[PDB]
Amino acid sequence: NVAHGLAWSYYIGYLRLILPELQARIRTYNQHAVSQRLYILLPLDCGVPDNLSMADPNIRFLDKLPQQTGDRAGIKDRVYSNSIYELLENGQRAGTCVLEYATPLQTLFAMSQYSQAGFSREDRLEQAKLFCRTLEDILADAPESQNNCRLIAYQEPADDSSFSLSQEVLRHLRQE
Amino acid sequence: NVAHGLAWSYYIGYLRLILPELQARIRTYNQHAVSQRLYILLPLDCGVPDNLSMADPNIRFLDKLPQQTGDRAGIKDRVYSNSIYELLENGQRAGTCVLEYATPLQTLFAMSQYSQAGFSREDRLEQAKLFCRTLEDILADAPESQNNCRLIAYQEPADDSSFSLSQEVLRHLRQE
Ligand SMILES: Nc1ncnc2c1ncn2[C@@H]1CO[C@@H]2COP(=O)(O)O[C@H]3[C@@H](F)[C@H](n4cnc5c(N)ncnc54)O[C@@H]3COP(=O)(O)O[C@@H]12
Repeated sequence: NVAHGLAWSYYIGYLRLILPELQARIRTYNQHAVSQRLYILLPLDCGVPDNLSMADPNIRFLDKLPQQTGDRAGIKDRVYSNSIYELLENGQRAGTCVLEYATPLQTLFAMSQYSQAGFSREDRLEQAKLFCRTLEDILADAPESQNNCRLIAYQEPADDSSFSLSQEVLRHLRQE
Repeated sequence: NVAHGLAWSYYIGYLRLILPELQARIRTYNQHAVSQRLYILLPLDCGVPDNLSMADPNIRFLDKLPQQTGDRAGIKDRVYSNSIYELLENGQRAGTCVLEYATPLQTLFAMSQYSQAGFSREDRLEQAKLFCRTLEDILADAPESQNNCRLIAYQEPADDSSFSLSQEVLRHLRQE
């Protein structure tokens, strides 16, 4: 259950800090049509690209929100930055949102390939699921998240078939 | 053993990324007398101040290294920033170094106060120790760390006595 600690790390060290300030940052970008939620991609195979635009071409980087800074554990002005993306469908802009992967999923992946970490390659999916499950239970009950955060969890068919990440996101964008 | 996953998170998500670039950033500050190692504070009571200068007055913030940026998990130009500190002894500058706490120690602290986290307040010290131990074993064997990183682990007397954080750091600064 290494996923449990990472989910709490993700909430304590990131989400509870940035989400309360997030609407304010989005408002500052819109004035001076981005959606009001942070959308978090949670691929359960724990493949996390660093370049989101390479994962789907229909996902197109737009801009950065205004940075958030804070003094953190001895680091003056530690920077929390977030990227705005446009989602294309048949060459049309179907939506705009703050979009990112959940980074700790890379930690699950890396631990699985490092011998000293003692993490089996086979357990990625299970830990990924536990991570998503733990994170969900945290955010459900979390004050910091009020209708400002959306988890997108998905398992790719993995060469069984075609998959659209942009359609996956657009679904949640539309369900609201 | 939640500490185990955090130590690997700390290495995978931070240290292995920033340490290879660290000498280059310090060289860029010195030209254009900061020590060549990143010094990581590891208080075992898991108290981590956000303002290091408030933990000891003899620790005095100086400046920031040049930022490091990279595309990370869908975030364009995620910023890794580090602070330079001066260490005073009897009103003299005794040293200058890149200094910070290890943030995950705050996650151990926060988990311990959150009911849903299932982490006893009593286990902080043990998890802190396991974190330091795991991190040590990782960095010992880690390519990314070649004489660029130093762990400072300490247990305060906790009202038994006087403690000097700045002297604690100066000791390691001098042992080299
Ligand atoms: N620049 C930094 N300076 C000082 N410390 C740093 C810095 N970067 C990471 N660290 C910590 C040291 O390694 C630990 C694990 O790193 P992680 O990326 O794998 O998971 C993180 C990550 F997912 C997420 N997160 C936190 N901040 C951001 C962010 N700005 N942008 C997007 N995501 C973020 O929250 C998690 C935990 O956050 P931390 O508690 O701070 O511990 C970190």
